[PDB]
Amino acid sequence: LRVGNRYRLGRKIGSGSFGDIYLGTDIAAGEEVAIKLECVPQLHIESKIYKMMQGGVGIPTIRWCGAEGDYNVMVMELLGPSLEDLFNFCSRKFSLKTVLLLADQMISRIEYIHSKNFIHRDVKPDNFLMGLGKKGNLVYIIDFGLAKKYRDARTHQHIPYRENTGTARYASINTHLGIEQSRRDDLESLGYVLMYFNLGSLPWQGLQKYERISEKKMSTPIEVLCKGYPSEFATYLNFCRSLRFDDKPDYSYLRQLFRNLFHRQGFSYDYVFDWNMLKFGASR
Repeated sequence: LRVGNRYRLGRKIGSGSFGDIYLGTDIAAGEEVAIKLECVPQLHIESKIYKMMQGGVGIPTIRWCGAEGDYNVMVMELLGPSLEDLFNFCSRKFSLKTVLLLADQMISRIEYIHSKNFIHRDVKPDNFLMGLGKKGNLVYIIDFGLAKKYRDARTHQHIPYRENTGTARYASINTHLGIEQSRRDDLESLGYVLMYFNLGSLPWQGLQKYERISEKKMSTPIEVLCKGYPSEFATYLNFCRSLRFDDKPDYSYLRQLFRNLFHRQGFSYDYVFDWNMLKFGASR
């Protein structure tokens, strides 16, 4: 069984936003790949977005795009485990060093996507994957199925402020209020992801239910949310919430917050994340 006469098809391994994902092998390489399938529609648009993103650091490479049988098909390099997977392996606790190391790269990925005229609109641990081999310390961003253009390609004219979607847990407050998303919202979602990494859980977890999530988010002060953690996180979230709809975020400032924190703590920029330090042994 071959997709596009080159990629042998395998077991189902996941889902994206709206298609199924299967393991595969480029037998002509020989490389392991991920293959997204879609019943004959959104895959082709996402694939155009992926192609626009090619070349950037931490953007997965598209090996092949096309259609076969009853399916639209996209073939991508298969990467490593998501940040959520790794979070679970590390007992749902990341050290501060690991969080800051992740923050640096994640802010960079979001900035690149913005530099290419798009907003991701679904920033969450499952859409960040680690690389393989010599790129094992590289954070990749995936899934452009909900992505949307925020400014005109030629003029750079920002879209107009408007009314009216991804995962509720990490959604920006503007999103809960039915506001059209922009750059600030990707960055805010990132803030929630980082605090999630610090805490093990967010205070609006385990409470229609989107209304309860929205009101819990709105009723939770940032200084309560970030109690017991370096002030940099509260500063980050406040900055993101303070951005105007069409403002260009100061990505460098946000990265420098976390970097200066990183150095004042004495951590070294090697790439030892917590998951490079797990102990193994016999069945316990």
